[PDB]
Amino acid sequence: MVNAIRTPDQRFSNLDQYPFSPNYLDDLPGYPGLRAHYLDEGNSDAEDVFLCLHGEPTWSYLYRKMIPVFAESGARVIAPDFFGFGKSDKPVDEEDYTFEFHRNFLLALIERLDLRNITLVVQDWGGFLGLTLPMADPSRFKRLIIMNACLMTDPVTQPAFSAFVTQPADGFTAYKYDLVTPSDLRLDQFMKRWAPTLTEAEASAYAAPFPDTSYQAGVRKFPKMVAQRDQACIDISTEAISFWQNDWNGQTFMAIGMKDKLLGPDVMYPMKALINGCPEPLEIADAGHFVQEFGEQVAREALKHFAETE
Repeated sequence: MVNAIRTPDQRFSNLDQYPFSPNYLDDLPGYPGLRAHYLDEGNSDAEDVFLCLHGEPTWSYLYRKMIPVFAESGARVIAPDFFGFGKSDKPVDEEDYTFEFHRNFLLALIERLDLRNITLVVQDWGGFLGLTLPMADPSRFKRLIIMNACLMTDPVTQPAFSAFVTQPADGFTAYKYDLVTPSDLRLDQFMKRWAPTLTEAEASAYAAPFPDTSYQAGVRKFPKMVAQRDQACIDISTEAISFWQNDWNGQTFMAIGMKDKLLGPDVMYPMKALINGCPEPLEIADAGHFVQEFGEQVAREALKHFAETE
């Protein structure tokens, strides 16, 4: 029912280091006629399940270095693409994209696949949305691996989760400007700017999902949602703080990309205090916003920390 377009499959012909088979879902409750892509790697009947959520403006490709490490530890890996990203259908209207549009999609995915013993792996929007999921069904979640992210609550409740929007000028201000203003937005270039270590092939893999601007409605709406938080988003995110502080009783691992001008130390330490039982954060000096690009390290250390308490 919701007007959407689909990226030609040929756009993903030569993906660098992405040998993962596609899986799709078009029968989701509340999303009729919308096909959703997701990766399901590792033992299908595995007990532990890593749920890797991507942010703005990437896709499951972002976890390409972490998936193998998780799979080889004997776990199942689910890395879905949000509507408007990767190989999932992309609604053409920005107004179709809301906080609950993406959040309800995650809940639908979880129930449809009946995922349990989940180790939530989040970052950026994967965290903004992902961190509000456990409180809706606590029994399905076991662990959490958090990288540069927080909760989209109001400024009074947590000034740290709003301060980065305005300052500094070369932080989120420069980020959002690069995404919502160009007539001809080239994500391969944006990524090389915000992830200086990407190779030419890896950068193009982030542009692959979008042939032209009409495919980028979800990409233009995400940054706007961080700056303009609607009531549902504030109430939901504010209620999540209470979950992480008093109700959370699972293992947690935190990694911070120190060179991140958006969600670095300024945001992560206040986040660590809110998460009950959150241990000392692994600081990755050379890492920026897209911490997953230095993902093999994070994955190994996380499994190490978790394994020690198994």
